[PDB]
Amino acid sequence: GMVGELVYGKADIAIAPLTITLVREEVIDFSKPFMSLGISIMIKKPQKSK
Amino acid sequence: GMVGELVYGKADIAIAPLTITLVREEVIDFSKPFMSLGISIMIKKPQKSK
Repeated sequence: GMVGELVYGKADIAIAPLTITLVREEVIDFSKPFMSLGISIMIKKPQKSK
Repeated sequence: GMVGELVYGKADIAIAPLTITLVREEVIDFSKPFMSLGISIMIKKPQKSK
């Protein structure tokens, strides 16, 4: 994937929704967060007539 | 303040609710965020009556 192209030299930078994990930080250097997020819930409105 | 005691060698690390700003990143190495936050709103408890 994207991280791999950075480690093996097939690219010089990667910009995308890349999750800041420790397993990746060991091999590459991340920038500070430009978009903070977390797990959240998704449902209908609904609203329906009830 | 705390950032000063790192640049001047009076301390070895600063662990605190320290804002990750650009002016501070120029003089000290920040770690990744241990606690994401942002500006919010605070109001009273509504519907107290009656």
